[PDB]
Amino acid sequence: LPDSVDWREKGCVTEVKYQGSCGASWAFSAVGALEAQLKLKTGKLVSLSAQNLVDCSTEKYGNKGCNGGFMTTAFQYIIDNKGIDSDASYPYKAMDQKCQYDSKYRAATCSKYTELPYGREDVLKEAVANKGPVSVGVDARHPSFFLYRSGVYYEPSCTQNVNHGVLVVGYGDLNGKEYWLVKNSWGHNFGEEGYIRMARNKGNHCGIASFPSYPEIL
Ligand SMILES: Cn1c(=O)n(C2CCN(CCCn3nccc(-c4ccc(Cl)c(CNC(=O)c5ccc(F)cc5)c4)c3=O)CC2)c2cc(Cl)ccc21
Repeated sequence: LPDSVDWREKGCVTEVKYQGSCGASWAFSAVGALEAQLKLKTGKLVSLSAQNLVDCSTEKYGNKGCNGGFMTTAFQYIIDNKGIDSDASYPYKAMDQKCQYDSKYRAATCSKYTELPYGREDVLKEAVANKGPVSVGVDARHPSFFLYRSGVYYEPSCTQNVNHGVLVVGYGDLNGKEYWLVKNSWGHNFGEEGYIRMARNKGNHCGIASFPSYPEIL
């Protein structure tokens, strides 16, 4: 129940990445979540390969690389593959390539994941604070989202149907307006040094709590 959290303060969050024209938000959200679990378990912060997912977690996992995917099935891949690579060994090139996974350069591992219940921002607050950063889908289809610079983001035409993957690294409030602290993979020059604060407890605003999920290492 702590009023506000920020996983950057605990050293569990990597640099803000840049997905470019390639629509791999799902991959970045997934690697982002795990990065923290890797830090909580081993004390090391290393950026995990988003490309490894784009190239290797494909048809079998209902994913289509640069044309979208799911964080849930990405975790499944990492479990099935018994590991993921470091971004340094398998870097991001913003396009669909052949699977080039090398276990020699295995950076981390995943044991299971957990899909949090639909639209429950209270449960999402619990997970974020107790378990760590949570991969979520949101409705980023509107210009206001692209244009976002600062403060608590609220779009009245935003639906609960999610198309874009992001990572909830914290929560809190600004002048009474509650927010979710979301790391976005759209470069450092998006919003607040690559982050966006989005309205919290305003009826699952933009589908933030629609499909939340987090991995775990054991
Ligand atoms: C082929 N295949 C699947 O597609 N799934 C599933 C993959 C995901 N699940 C979970 C449904 C929950 N959910 N519903 C709606 C929207 C999202 C969602 C969450 C985050 C983001 Cl970023 C997005 C956006 N993704 C896309 O727009 C997108 C995804 C894939 C793609 F190819 C193109 C676009 C959606 C979600 O997770 C259902 C079926 C399978 C499951 C099994 Cl056991 C076996 C084969 C499967």
